[PDB]
Amino acid sequence: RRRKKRTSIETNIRVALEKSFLENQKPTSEEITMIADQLNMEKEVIRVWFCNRRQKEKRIDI
Repeated sequence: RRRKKRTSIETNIRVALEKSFLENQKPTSEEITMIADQLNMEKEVIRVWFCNRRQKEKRIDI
């Protein structure tokens, strides 16, 4: 019943998702789970946000 999810960009999840990459860049299926447990994130969101950060790591628009 109670999943614990969010699909809205708020400055502290955008940074905690951006700095997750700067530690390990492709940590994918296992790390998406561990990052969502730390706050209260959706996982469709982590995989999609991490796919867009993949081609613009530390470039212009993050």
